[PDB]
This record gives sequence, structure tokens and C-alpha cells, in this order.
Amino acid sequence: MKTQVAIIGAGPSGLLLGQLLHKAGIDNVILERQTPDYVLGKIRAGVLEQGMVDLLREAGVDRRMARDGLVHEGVEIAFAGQRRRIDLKRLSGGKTVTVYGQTEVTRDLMEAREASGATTVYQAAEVRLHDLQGERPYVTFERDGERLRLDCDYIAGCDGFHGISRQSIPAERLKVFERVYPFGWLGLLADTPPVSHELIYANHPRGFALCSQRSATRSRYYVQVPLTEKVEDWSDERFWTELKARLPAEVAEKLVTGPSLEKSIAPLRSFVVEPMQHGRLFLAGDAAHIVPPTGAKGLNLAASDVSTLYRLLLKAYREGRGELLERYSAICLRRIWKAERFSWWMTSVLHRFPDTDAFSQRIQQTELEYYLGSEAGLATIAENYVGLPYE
Amino acid sequence: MKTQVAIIGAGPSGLLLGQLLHKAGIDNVILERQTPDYVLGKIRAGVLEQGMVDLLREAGVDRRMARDGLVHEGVEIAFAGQRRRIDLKRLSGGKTVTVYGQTEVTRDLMEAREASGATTVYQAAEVRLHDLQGERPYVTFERDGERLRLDCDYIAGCDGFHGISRQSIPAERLKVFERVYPFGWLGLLADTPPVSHELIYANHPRGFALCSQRSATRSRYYVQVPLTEKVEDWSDERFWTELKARLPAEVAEKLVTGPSLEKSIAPLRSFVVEPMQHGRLFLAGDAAHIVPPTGAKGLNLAASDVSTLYRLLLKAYREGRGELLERYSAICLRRIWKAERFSWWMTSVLHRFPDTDAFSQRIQQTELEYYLGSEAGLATIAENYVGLPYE
Ligand SMILES: Cc1cc2nc3c(=O)[nH]c(=O)nc-3n(C[C@H](O)[C@H](O)[C@H](O)COP(=O)(O)OP(=O)(O)OC[C@H]3O[C@@H](n4cnc5c(N)ncnc54)[C@H](O)[C@@H]3O)c2cc1C
Ligand SMILES: Cc1cc2nc3c(=O)[nH]c(=O)nc-3n(C[C@H](O)[C@H](O)[C@H](O)COP(=O)(O)OP(=O)(O)OC[C@H]3O[C@@H](n4cnc5c(N)ncnc54)[C@H](O)[C@@H]3O)c2cc1C
Repeated sequence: MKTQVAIIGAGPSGLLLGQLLHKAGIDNVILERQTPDYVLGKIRAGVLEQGMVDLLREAGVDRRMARDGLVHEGVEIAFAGQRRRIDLKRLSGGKTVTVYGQTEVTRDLMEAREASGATTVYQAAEVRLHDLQGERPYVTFERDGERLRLDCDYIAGCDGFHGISRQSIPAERLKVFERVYPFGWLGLLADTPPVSHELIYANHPRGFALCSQRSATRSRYYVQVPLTEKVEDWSDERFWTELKARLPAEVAEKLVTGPSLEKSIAPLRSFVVEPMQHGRLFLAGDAAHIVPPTGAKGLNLAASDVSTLYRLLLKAYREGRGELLERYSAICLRRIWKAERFSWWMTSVLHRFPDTDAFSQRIQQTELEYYLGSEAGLATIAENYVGLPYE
Repeated sequence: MKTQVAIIGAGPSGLLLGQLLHKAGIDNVILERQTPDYVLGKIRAGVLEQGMVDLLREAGVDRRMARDGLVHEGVEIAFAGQRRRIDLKRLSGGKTVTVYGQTEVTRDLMEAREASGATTVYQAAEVRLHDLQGERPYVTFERDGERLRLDCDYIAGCDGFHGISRQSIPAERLKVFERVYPFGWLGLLADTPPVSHELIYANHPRGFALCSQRSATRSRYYVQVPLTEKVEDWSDERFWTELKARLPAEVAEKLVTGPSLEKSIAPLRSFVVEPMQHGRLFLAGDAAHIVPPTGAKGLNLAASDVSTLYRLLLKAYREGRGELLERYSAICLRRIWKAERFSWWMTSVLHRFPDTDAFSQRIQQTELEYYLGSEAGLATIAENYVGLPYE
């Protein structure tokens, strides 16, 4: 078989890129290692930037989102017995964020692809990439025990952190910047009304806590936990008791608890690779970089990488301007480093780090007080939170 | 002898407090361990906030400053082959900073005190503080081999980092927050015209560099050096060669060099003590806290502590409102922690730290790019640099 753009991974990055390209008349094939169900089992993201919201509209897959998504104009940070609200809308110049689960976004895209008739091969095992520097790269894989070959012009590695893509670039050609945090986030999804109409990020001595949501009758809560914790050691009961202990009393008493639909621990890490391409292979999303979930930037950076790659592929095909693709990494890396810096800051001011001296704790507290009390400080948080402009 | 307020230390803090009190009719005696000449030998500070400029005017010692001081409306940060200017005046709402050497400020105050006739005892050896929690505290010292006793109502510890004041409070009553940096600043004073009309803070791979000034024909330059360095290992020639290597080429070629009038290494450190008082003893300036020189906040925090103490002593004496003094530490600590956070940030983004991984270096560079390229980022630097409002 042959196609124009081969896409590895049917997560949100691959599906979004695939939908935009298909709509523009550029044929693409998506190869996914798992089943549709496995992909749909991941909860993950809840917060979307305006840029991603507009990109979903452009790919023509925003109906259900426009209907069920919740537009948020502010967020709240609780620390030292205070609850400060950041008016995102006012401080960012009118921008807001949208709460719509990653599971929903993925399901919408999967249905849009299914209807369009574009090629998607699930359970594509043993994917291997070949002749990345040639004019005719190709992908081989196994489906039903038989190894097939797929010829293409370009390959988009949208296979996440553990994908085959990044591993296929000669190690010596990439420079990795990584930071692993000494804690993870224990998340819990419950079919209960959220405790607030807006999100609440809490810095508490016992550790970080976050009150989020998916809809009016579905909530998503998180609490910082050491990397040594096992999810099986956290009953719903223990989770609720601990969450309550980390929130403002008035917030804790309004909390409606209930049995979990999902519970899991996500370890935190920062990771960037430079460059993000090699010959005819272009990395996008988690395949290229990881941000701690604190700043809600992961899926959002995937969106901007995808928007950038899509627009460069359009010029290559439609206008024969293939040279432009050389600029992919430079363009993406500028936005990536700024979102990484913001996610890093958010993570450092809201979490409890092991072995912190008295001076560091006071500075951490002072960072919150300064930034949440200054009009200029608030603006730096808001403009970064809503998402910096696409280049 | 007896007085109302006993002041330990004739550096800028003690002299400024002493002048303000004297003008308000409150008698004070200053005890200084060294000679007038020793005090006048210290170069130190060059940058003054507007608040300090106004306080000098209020104490009636601003003639020479208004005449010889240089008002600066912007500063520049050079990094990665770029030179970004921060318009302090525009971004802070019209505020600016004044360049006027600490040596000059001290000399002006010393002359003002001399003329007024207020008591100053130089070479006051073996100063000891007594009955800090009593109603009648007293200070003993040796002058010409004879131990004298000075009775007073209050004691202002304005004796710097190594003063006797902070050491006289029961250790168990204080909580210390401290951070010592792995580098120091090698400074050089030269009788040459500065390389720029504004200051230039430079982040360079070889390490930090700073181009400052005292007047139109006097400059003050600094370069970051390891704590193992000895000033005797740095000839004027070696200093100039190293400075040039750390500056933008166009800046390095306009540099007029010359023999040093002064050369010394100042190690960097952050230090805060809570509370800042004990009974009838109140700590002010370096006696209570130290900030790295990067943010130009040290002398400026001394000024706000002094303004706060002075205004509270006025209410105590003039209006019999002595209870107000209890609030000294709370008021000062709010401003101190914010200036400490800013000096810490400035220090972390402009210096080369030993053993920094690739990720940290990229984040450091990204911090500069984000903050110097965002209107909101620039504002956070400017409002903090000009100095946050006095409470
Ligand atoms: C707890 C948590 C909360 C988060 N919250 C937010 C939020 O609020 N906002 C935000 O922006 N981000 C958030 N994120 C991050 C966001 O979920 C990820 O950035 C996003 O899933 C990345 O999408 P992707 O398509 O790049 O990769 P993925 O979702 O990882 O999908 C990659 C796909 O490629 C497939 N694949 C892997 N190996 C191969 C192979 N060899 N061959 C074929 N297929 C392969 C995988 O099966 C997978 O289906 C959060 C993440 C977590 C963990
Ligand atoms: C290289 C460098 C650059 C700087 N640049 C700036 C700048 O641009 N802007 C800014 O705001 N800050 C800056 N600072 C800091 C500023 O110089 C200090 O914060 C300031 O000197 C503090 O004044 P002080 O009066 O509290 O203490 P000090 O200047 O330390 O004076 C205390 C006095 O008390 C005396 N004393 C000590 N022990 C006793 C005792 N037992 N009995 C009696 N007397 C005693 C000492 O002899 C001394 O005279 C800089 C500092 C350095 C080192």
C-alpha cells in the first residue's frame, strides 16, 4: 500500500493531524498499536486552550464540544488559608479555556474519521520505520501475522512518550532535556457534581490537591503522592479523607463524594528533545515532549505542533514548497520551551517537595503572595494559562 | 549617660534612622565600632529606589544627591547574543531608580549629623546590650579603656550582618532562612567613563557580568567568580580581559578601561530572620536580612525598615502609642520576603550555576526570553526593580 502521509499513533495528535490533512485533500493512513477501546479508556486531559478549540472547529469536529464543553473565565489558587481567583478573561485580554475531556475529544475525532472513510489500522503490531532520509521512506507492520509495507512521502510520529518514532532517530542526533519530579498525581474520576464552577489548585502542607471536572455531574480530583505509592493502597474512602484534609474548610464541607469510576497515579516529568524531526520523520505531541500536568499544557502543545506540521505539509503539497518543512522544529520549540517553563513554575509553587529548607518554603509562599497580589503578576499567570499565541 | 533611642552601627541604616529621629525631636546616640574613615572606605551600593530617594529628602539630606545623582529610566539585560532594554519608567507606571554611591550617601549623612550636634561615638568597643525585655534597657561599651553605660528606652540594631544585635537575641527565639550561593562578585571601581548610560546585566556562558557606574567619569564593573578565587589573582588586566569576553562585541569595543581604584570579592547569600525584634531591641538593615546584590535591594530594604521603625517610634513618643511597635516585624517582613524573592529570581536567571543539566540551562534561557519578550513579563521585572510600595 501507499499513501502520502503515514501517521503513527491514533491518540488525539494523530487523529487531529489526520482529520486536518484529510479535509485538505492530503491522504494519510493512521497506524495504531492498540484497539479503539484501549485508546478510549484513557481519562487524561480536561483543560483545552482556545487555540485547540479553534483547531477542532477548523477540522470540523466541534459540534459536541461546543455543546458539552464548559467555558471557564477564571481559576482559583488556594494557599496559606486564602483562596485567590485569577480572572483569566480579564487579565489575558478576553481569552478563556474550555473544559472538555480528552476522552470526548478522541471519541469525536474517531467518529469523524470513521465517517470520512480515511484509513486507520488498529492493532498494527511491530511498527518499524525505514529510509527516513530517503525520498521514499516506508513503514512495515504486522496485521494478522502478515507483515505489510506502507510507502509514503512523510511520516508523522504521533505515538506518545514510548512510541517507536523517537526511538527510530539515531540517538546521537537528538539532545534530550529531562527532569523527573519526586512525586506523582493520584487522580479520581467520580460521577458527582464538582465542588466548584471553576478549578481549584491547592498548595497545602500535606501536599498539592486539585479540584477539576468534566461536566455538571462529573468531577476529577487529584492529590500529590510519593512515587512509592500504589493505587491499590488508596481506597475511595482514603482518597476523600485526604482530599478534604488538603482543601479550605468551606470548600471541604460542600464536597459531594462518591464511588470512583477511575483511579490512577500519573508520575510527573518534564522532557524535551531537540530537534523534533529527522529527514522525512516529524515528531508531534508526547512523542517529542512531556510537561507536568500542573499547567494543563500537554494536549495543548500537541495541538500547536499538529497545527504547525499541517500548515507546513499544505504548503509542501499544495504549493510545492517542501523546503519549508525544515523549519518545523524551530517554530515548535519556541512555543514548547515557554509552556515547559510555565508548567515548571506552576509545579514548583504548588507542590510540596521533599527536603525543602525553611528559606525555600518561605520563598515558595512569597511567590504565591507576590504573583497573586500584583496586577502584573496575575497577568503573567493568566496569559500563560490561556495559552500563548501560535506562531 | 542616657538617651531615648540607642543606635548600634553608623552605616547608612543607623545614620538615616538617627537623622530622621533627630529631626523629629527624638534624641538618639549612635555607637560605631570602627572609625569614620573605615566606614567611608566601603564602595558597596550604587542603585537607589525612589522610596529611599524620598526618605533622604525627608531627612533633609538630598542636596548633593539631587545634584550628582543620575536618574535612570531603564536597564538592559544581555543574553544569547541579544540586548533587551527594560523601560522601567514606562512599565512601572512612571517610577525610576537613582544611581548615587553608598559612599556618597553615607558621607552626606555623616556631615548632616556632625552639623546637627547629635551624639555619635566612634571606636565604641565591646558593645553589649542589656535588659532587652526590661523597661530600662542599657548598652555598655569601652571608649579609651573605660567602660561606659548608656541608658535608653529603645535600641535599634543597625550593625550589619556581623553585628552584636542579632547575636543578643536568644537564639531559640529566632528562625533563620538562609541560602548561600556557590559564587561571588569580583568588583572593580575605575576612574573611567561608563560603557553605557544605563546598566547592563549580562548572562554569558563564562558567567555573569555587570556594567554599572557612579558618575560620568567613574564606573563600577563586576564579574561572577567561584568562591575559591583570591582578589590578588586578578590583575586589572585579567579583569578587563575577562569582562570583555562576557559582553556583547559592540559593547566590549566601546569600553574604556583603566587602573582600578578598588577591587574586591563579595560572596552572594540570601538571609532572613523572623522576627526582627526582641523586647526593646529592633533589628534594621543587614542586621536582619541579606539579599544577593543582583536585584539592588539591600540598602533599599534597610531604608524601608528604617522608615517603618522611625514612623512607629514617632507614634510611641509623640502620641504615646507604644503598642504599635509590636507590629514592626510583620510590616517589614512582608516587603522583605518580596524583595528576597525578586533578588533570588534575578540571581537565578543571570548567573552560571555549577553542575546545571541541559534541561535547567534551557529553562534559564527560556525564562529570559519569555520575561523580556512579554509585556506582562517585562512589567513584573520593572515594578520589582523600581521597588514595591512602602506599607
Ligand atoms: C493526569 C494527566 C492530566 C493531563 N491533563 C491535561 C490537561 O488538562 N490539558 C492538557 O493540555 N494536557 C493534559 N495532559 C496531557 C495529555 O493527556 C497528553 O499530552 C496527550 O495525551 C498527548 O497526546 P498524543 O496524541 O501526543 O499522545 P498519546 O495520547 O500518548 O497517544 C499516542 C498513541 O500512539 C500509540 N502508540 C504508541 N506506540 C505505538 C507504536 N509503536 N505503534 C503504533 N501506535 C503506537 C499509543 O497506543 C497511543 O494510542 C494530561 C496528562 C495526564 C497524564
Ligand atoms: C557588592 C555589593 C553591591 C551592592 N549593591 C547594592 C545596590 O546597588 N543597591 C542596594 O540597595 N544594595 C546594594 N548592596 C547592599 C548594601 O550595601 C547593604 O545592604 C547596606 O550596606 C546595609 O547597610 P546597614 O547600615 O544595614 O549595614 P552596614 O553597611 O553593614 O553597616 C553596619 C555598621 O555597623 C557597624 N558595626 C558592626 N558591628 C558593630 C558592633 N558590634 N558595634 C558597633 N558597631 C558595629 C559596622 O562597623 C558598620 O559600620 C550591595 C552590597 C554589596 C556587598
